[PDB]
Amino acid sequence: LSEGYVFGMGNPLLDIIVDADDFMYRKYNLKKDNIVLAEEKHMTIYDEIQKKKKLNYIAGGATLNTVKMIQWIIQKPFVCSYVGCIGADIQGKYIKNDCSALDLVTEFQIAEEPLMTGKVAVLVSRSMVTYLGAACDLSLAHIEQPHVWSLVEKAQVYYIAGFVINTCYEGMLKIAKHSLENEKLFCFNLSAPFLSQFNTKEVDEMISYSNIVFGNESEAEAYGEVHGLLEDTVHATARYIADLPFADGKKRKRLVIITRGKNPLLYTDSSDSEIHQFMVEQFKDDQIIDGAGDAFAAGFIADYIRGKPMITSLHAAVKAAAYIICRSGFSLGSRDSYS
Ligand SMILES: Nc1ncnc2c1ncn2[C@@H]1O[C@H](CO)[C@@H](O)[C@H]1O
Ligand SMILES: [Cl-]
Repeated sequence: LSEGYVFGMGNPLLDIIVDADDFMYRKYNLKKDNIVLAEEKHMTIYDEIQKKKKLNYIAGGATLNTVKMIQWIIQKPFVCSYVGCIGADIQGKYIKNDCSALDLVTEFQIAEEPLMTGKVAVLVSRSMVTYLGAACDLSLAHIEQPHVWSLVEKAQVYYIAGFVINTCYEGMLKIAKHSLENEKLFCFNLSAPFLSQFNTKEVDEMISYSNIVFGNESEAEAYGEVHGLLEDTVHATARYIADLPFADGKKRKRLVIITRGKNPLLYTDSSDSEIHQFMVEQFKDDQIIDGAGDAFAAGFIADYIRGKPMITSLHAAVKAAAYIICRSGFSLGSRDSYS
């Protein structure tokens, strides 16, 4: 694989992990394994957890996690590229330097001060409260820059999470149109149930440019519900997404993979009339769907773009998620300790 073969664009966020008290979940009305965008009623959570001791700071972002692990798996330096918007703060410096350590080529945009780098309150006891911050300032102007668009041009594989719809939809759309036009591999993730509910137009449009669509059970149920797929919603959703017309009208295979936690994941394509089950490895009160979901995408892509068949890539996907599960959160340790 050549340098900058894989391109990613998303929201560069700093994960603030803290052992949360029981009242925290009731106080801010947080559910299990869920992600919510920080509203006004949530804003006090960031000062509240900052008083806590033993705070752990990890470079996050759905797309960034996937891309940097793909880079980590392939081992060859500078194969992956990433674009996002951080703030002019120490948090942005932490994220930037964490990418350079992994030999990840980046072209970060710096938001206008005092807009700080986005952050995610990770309350473990595991719920997430997300303040996008500077990640919102990601603009088409920064992307259309010569030294930035060069990374898009040189890439043959793209990964963009659905989260980027809230921040820079116009940017991800332009990259998607580029990918389909040049017959490249565009990989898309449903990311969160609320995206299919409140941004249905954006999701379906992105699907029309996607060669591979990632998602989980809850995202599929929300997507199928908003599309009127009532009976056998999950199975109907995978079929619906797989069979949607591509935006250029050309006939090609779109792959759809739906994770279902500890239960068998589903996969199918446009030319496949059957929806296949895939048995997944069991763990100790943990699952493939979640942090691990981003790793699942990374593990699948890292092998699939290197010629590995569907089944083999799925095992590589489970392997990648199992690695993140075995560790505390999304942190990439020694490469030789990955087998
Ligand atoms: N709105 C969001 N946009 C992009 N990434 C997010 C968002 N919310 C949570 N994440 C990231 O998702 C990961 C967990 O799957 C964490 O690294 C976290 O930073
Ligand atoms: Cl993202």
